[PDB]
Amino acid sequence: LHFHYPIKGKQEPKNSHLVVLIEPKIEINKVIPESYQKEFEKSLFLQLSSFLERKGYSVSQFKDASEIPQDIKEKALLVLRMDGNVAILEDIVEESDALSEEKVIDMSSGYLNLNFVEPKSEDIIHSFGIDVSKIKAVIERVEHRIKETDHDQAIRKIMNQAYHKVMVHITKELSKKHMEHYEKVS
Amino acid sequence: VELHFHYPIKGKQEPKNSHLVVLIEPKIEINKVIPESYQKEFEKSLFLQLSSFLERKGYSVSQFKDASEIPQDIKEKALLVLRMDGNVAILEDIVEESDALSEEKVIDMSSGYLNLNFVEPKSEDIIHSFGIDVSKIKAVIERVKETDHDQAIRKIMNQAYHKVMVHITKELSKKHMEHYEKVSSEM
Repeated sequence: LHFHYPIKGKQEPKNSHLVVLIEPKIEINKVIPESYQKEFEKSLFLQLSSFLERKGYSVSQFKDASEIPQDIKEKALLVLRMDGNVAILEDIVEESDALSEEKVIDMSSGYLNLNFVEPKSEDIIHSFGIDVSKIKAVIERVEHRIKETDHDQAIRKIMNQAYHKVMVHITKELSKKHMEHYEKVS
Repeated sequence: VELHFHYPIKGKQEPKNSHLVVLIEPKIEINKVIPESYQKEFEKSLFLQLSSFLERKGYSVSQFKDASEIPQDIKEKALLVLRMDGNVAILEDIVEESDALSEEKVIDMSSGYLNLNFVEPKSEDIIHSFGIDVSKIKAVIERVKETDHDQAIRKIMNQAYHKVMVHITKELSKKHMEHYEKVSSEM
């Protein structure tokens, strides 16, 4: 399990804009172990915090849009809420052709949405989606049939790629150019 | 809008072609936003309709709820075991900013994916997998104020049910099954 994406920005200086970061709510389907869901949500929660601190923002963590005191509301630039799901489907066959061997795979479906919310009216001003589907892991190949991994290990291969891609897409959307534009439109 | 898990199987009944297919009850997971009864009724409709489609196409159809309930007598005689797994999830409260032509709108939107497995009955070997992507189905809930969530869920699910039945019915054509029959013959 590698729910870590390294952050390579420089330490930017305090820009005095404060962002509210809500714990992401990512549903999973039954074949994914519960501990992975919490690992995944806990990693995105802290890693986006670091990343936002690293870019000059200060961060109020909450775990629900309920908590949020009218205090923090009156001050914060925006709230960042992530919701969605990841599911894993098992035992899909891809048949052989001239170049490729026949394979049994696991494969994801699912989607993650990140809302940009104004703290007072609670209006969503913008939504950014990451598609996390069609990430594949090979469990058997036919060369003699050969087992490559067990199921749990496919689940893991797939969650890591998914985590990664999410963190890559999100960190890229939250650039300075985008954020400063956000501020002005508001 | 009311639930509508029914696709009209239009077509002449076909001379009984003598092949038997085993149909297993579809396993379709759902996310928290969708009532369990919708899942059940979505799984039940696909099951009966696929039996009706098959029969109307000349096959004998044997129904079971799990592959383990298939008796040897059946395994020995069946052409094919069809076996559907997947999920459908609905995401709520996605905004689509306005532009020159369209008002700003808030929507609900699906994700998920269905997989139909084609299985050789004796060995239990999967021979072929056919997928239907059911993601990116949208319902508008608010314009800058159309509906609420449960009504949008109903619409999205109907559109997903329609898409599954159309893709599978076209996948399980006479040309494809005869081809599949020939392919096992050699195998």
